Amino acid sequence: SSFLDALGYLGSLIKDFKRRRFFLNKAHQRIRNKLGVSFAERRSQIVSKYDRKIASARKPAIIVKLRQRKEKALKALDKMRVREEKKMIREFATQAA
Repeated sequence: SSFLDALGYLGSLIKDFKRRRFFLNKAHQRIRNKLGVSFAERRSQIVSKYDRKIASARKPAIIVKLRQRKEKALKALDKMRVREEKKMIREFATQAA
């Protein structure tokens, strides 16, 4: 009987399990939302910055170099996005482990 009425301790402990998991999930989830919004705004900023010059360039070398610089910036930010997302998945998996 000492064990049996000590067996109830499962309920609180499993509640702590599922609850703390909910805690970790929402923490990672807001991390993901924040970083995704970060990437989207970085894109919008860079594309607007380059399109302001693209709108009135009308010179082949200038417009082509502006497009090259914009594409390079987008490629760098894109590498950032992909490495971030893969490492975020790996991070959340490490958390769960």
